[PDB]
Amino acid sequence: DLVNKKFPAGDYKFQYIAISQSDADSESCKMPQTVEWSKLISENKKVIITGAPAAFSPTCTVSHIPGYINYLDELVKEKEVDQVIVVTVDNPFANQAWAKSLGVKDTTHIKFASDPGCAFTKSIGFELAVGDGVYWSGRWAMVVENGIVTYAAKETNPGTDVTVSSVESVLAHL
Amino acid sequence: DLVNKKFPAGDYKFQYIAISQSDADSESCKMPQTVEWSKLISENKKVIITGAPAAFSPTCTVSHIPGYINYLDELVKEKEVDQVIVVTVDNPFANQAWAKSLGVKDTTHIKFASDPGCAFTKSIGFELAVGDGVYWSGRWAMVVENGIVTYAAKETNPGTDVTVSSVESVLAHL
Repeated sequence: DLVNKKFPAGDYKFQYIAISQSDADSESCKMPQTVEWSKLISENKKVIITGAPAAFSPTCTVSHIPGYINYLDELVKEKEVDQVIVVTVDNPFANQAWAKSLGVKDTTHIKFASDPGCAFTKSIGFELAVGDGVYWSGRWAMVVENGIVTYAAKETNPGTDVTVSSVESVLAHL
Repeated sequence: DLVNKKFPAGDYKFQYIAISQSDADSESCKMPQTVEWSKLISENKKVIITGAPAAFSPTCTVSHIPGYINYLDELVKEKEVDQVIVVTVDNPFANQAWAKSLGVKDTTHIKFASDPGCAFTKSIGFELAVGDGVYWSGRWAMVVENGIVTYAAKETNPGTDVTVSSVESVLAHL
């Protein structure tokens, strides 16, 4: 378990695609950006990551994620949170589109990260096995302060559950 | 190469989620279904399969897929064609959703199939390498008649090009 040890950034990366009003005002059709995990973390005092099995799946779309979009405001401003990252292993175009259908207008404090082939997610033991060796993210949530993991929980039944991974539970540790 | 041999179904299976008119009169809110490639082909006299790299990505979404939906009707009523399968490595929920966004109303003759971990597309050699072990599908088309590949082609620059994989080419070879 990763609680209160260093954040194991390694050299892992992710890709999200920007979403903005101000840009919307200024036309750009977005291609994926690449962030180093190590870079994000050592550039922001306070980060929330949560993992989701599959973009557009009922559990993640109705029951898990919308929560974080709602509390985004309380998170950034009251709890001093810096970045909230949503993680799936789904392509960053499908993650951007998913982020949109959910109501996200601005990616400055919220980002929908790909973890290509679950590399990162596996390396912390928070993946979900789906068969013939294919790996999705689990449903989980993680809090990093100062470069230290202060919170990290995995759902036992991600398919259906959203509990230890829920923005509420997260807030409780904030 | 794959043309003129028997369809290399082996024992691979894909997943999809249904869309329907009769079940709007019935409001069933579906999960994925499994289909053995082999059975699909055995059950069917004429199958168009096309593979695309990334769900909701610009070439896939704009230049490529619409064609196959555009001409869904002539393929079926003037070209004897039983099924048209769109293949990605994306999740069935992200696929069904992409489908609906392209304006699909029923899965009777079109199906957005997931080939998880690129397993099937790797086995035929139509994969696209994207790094760190990760593979997306390439941009490809293929026709299979009475259990045999009459047509199989792959784009060289799938990121940009909609040619040999176009529904125009498929149509020309039917």
